[PDB]
Formats: sequence, structure tokens, C-alpha cells
Amino acid sequence: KTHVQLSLPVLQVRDVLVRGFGDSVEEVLSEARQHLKDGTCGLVEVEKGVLPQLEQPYVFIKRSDAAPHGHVMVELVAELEGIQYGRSGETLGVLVPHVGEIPVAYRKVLLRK
Repeated sequence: KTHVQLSLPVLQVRDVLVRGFGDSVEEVLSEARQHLKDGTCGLVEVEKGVLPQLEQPYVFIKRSDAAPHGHVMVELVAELEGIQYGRSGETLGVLVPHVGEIPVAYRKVLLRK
């Protein structure tokens, strides 16, 4: 399927144990997509002081359209030293590995895969 319904655990930035997906734009997008498929991906909501506490390159989920079955359609955009790879809508949050942190909420998304 071109899209997959996912429910992403929303993590507090200070709980996150693995603060990024890797060392290059291509690796982080690769790893983000693998963790999304494997159900091992968390979401951190972006506010003042969040991104400097995580590791670049960043992987964002961004709104790709204006929401089937409660799931916002999203796509992945990476960022490294202020340059984004991808073009999409509003940021819903930054993706990180999930390694058993307790979430505060779930974010229902329809991921363009």
C-alpha cells in the first residue's frame, strides 16, 4: 500500500534514550522508515528547546494533505545544518527510535510509504 495507518507514541524529549536515527540525511530517512514499518518509532512534539536536545540530522513528519479515519496524512522531511530534504506541510513532530519509553499520548498518522 502507498499509505499505512500508524499510531505513533508521543515521547517527552527528556525521556528519549536514542536521540536520532543516524549520521546522514539518507541514513536517518532510511532508519526512520524502517522503525515506522517495525512499530519502533516515537514522535516528539517540537517546541522551544526541543531540537537542540536531539541529534541531527532530524527526521520530521509533516502534514501532506488537509484526515482519513482520524489519521493525518504525513510524509518524511529530513533536516541537516538548516537545509531540508523534502518539501511538505506543517510539522507534527520529530521522529526518534522508540526503545520502551512511556508515551504521554498517541498521534494517528497515515504515512506516505
